[PDB]
Amino acid sequence: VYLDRKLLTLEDKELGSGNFGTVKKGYYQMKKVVKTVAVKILKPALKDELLAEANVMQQLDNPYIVRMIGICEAESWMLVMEMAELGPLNKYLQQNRHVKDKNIIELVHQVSMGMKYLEESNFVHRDLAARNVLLVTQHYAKISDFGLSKALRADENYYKAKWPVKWYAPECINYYKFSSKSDVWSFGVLMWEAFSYGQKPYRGMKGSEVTAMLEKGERMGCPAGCPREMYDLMNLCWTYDVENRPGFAAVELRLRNYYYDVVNEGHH
Ligand SMILES: COc1cc(Nc2ncc(F)c(Nc3ccc4c(n3)NC(=O)C(C)(C)O4)n2)cc(OC)c1OC
Repeated sequence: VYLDRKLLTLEDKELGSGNFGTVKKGYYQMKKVVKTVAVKILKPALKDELLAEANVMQQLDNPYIVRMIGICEAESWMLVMEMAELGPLNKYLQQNRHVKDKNIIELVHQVSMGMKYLEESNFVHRDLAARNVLLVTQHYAKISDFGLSKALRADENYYKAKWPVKWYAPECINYYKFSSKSDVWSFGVLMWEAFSYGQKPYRGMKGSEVTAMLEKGERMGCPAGCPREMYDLMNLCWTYDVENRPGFAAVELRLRNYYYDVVNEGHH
């Protein structure tokens, strides 16, 4: 998990900013090859957040989840991860409005596979949104930003807690309870975003207005050109009662089946 600072090269080209510090592009010398990396570089709390994030990613091993290369203490604390070259899913779709329907289904299904793995691993993401799905290629998506993520206790299926309200299930808002099912709810908002080509959900509404809207049984409308089968899945993800809402196993299967229908139809 601990990396050799001299084996790491940093570019001055920035990928993002925040109170934590900056994320920059770089290269790390592996056993024989050079690997392109994204490096989170810190500006006590911030450090322990970083180490907790690192410790979560250290446990995870999946094609559809950004990999950690390791960590590094030097000028600042550094978290070195594999680079997703195409950037965040929302910005991508905003900038490429001609991405096809089969292709969006393919990506969101890839996210359901990453999330199925995380459910199986008993981790809650807690920040699953299109901004946190990074593209390796136009046909290869990975889940990132595990800064809010939690390993679940062996005896509990939920974690008890500024919040991204628009992606949050009622039980999170009302009882501060975050489970894989509440991640499923975010996945539904994430789906809406992807079929809206990266538009913010609940446009023009404040967090409390959204809460009031959902409480009243109201949901976001079908995005233009979204297949009814995919909008149905969004709504199913938006099931108020945690206990009736599907888990990622069922969600991923629904998406898998439908993608193969669209893959089949294309050939016909
Ligand atoms: C090539 O263009 C881009 C590429 C990437 N690739 C990429 N791969 C793996 C990663 F771990 C990674 N991490 C990362 C990067 C930046 C960040 C954050 N994380 N976190 C943040 O809170 C904000 C969002 C503040 O800045 N980025 C991300 C882009 O934005 C996330 C982007 O657009 C600039």
